[PDB]
Amino acid sequence: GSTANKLTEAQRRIAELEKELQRTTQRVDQLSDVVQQQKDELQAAKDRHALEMEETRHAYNAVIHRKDEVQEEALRQ
Amino acid sequence: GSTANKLTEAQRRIAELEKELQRTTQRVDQLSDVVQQQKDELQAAKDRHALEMEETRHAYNAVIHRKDEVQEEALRQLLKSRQLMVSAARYEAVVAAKKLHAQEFELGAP
Repeated sequence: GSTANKLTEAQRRIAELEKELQRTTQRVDQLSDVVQQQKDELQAAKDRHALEMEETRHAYNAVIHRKDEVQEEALRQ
Repeated sequence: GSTANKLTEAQRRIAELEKELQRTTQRVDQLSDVVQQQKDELQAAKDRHALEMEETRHAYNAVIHRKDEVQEEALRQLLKSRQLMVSAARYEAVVAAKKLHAQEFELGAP
């Protein structure tokens, strides 16, 4: 085949490869976005659990303190 | 000439693109693997958090309940002890007031 014909075919293949590289690169960035969203969600869940655990511990400690005080006042009286 | 040179240039550009596509398609796969692992991780974490929260609440609650039980029984025993001291003092006061009044009355007999 002629050199010119080969060039036309090479130019077609370039255009085809560019399209496919664009498509695949677009998917990389979409997946990178999912990865970060998942990381944010995992931290958010950990933060929510820690907050619930801490609210519950403060409540327990307050109740123990309160019941000690009441008992103390009962025994002083 | 020019035609041949442009073909050589195009062949190089094809080789560059093919290698970039290979790398990009590998990155997609690496990211796809991360996405699935993070899904599994998220669920595992939610399950651990829920179990930990439930066990923690039950432990606090069992300790609070035992504290109420032990404290209330401490008062109940103290209050029973007081009721006994008082029922005995009250009986000892009738007994002594009766004895005193009988002695005073009797001393006055002929």
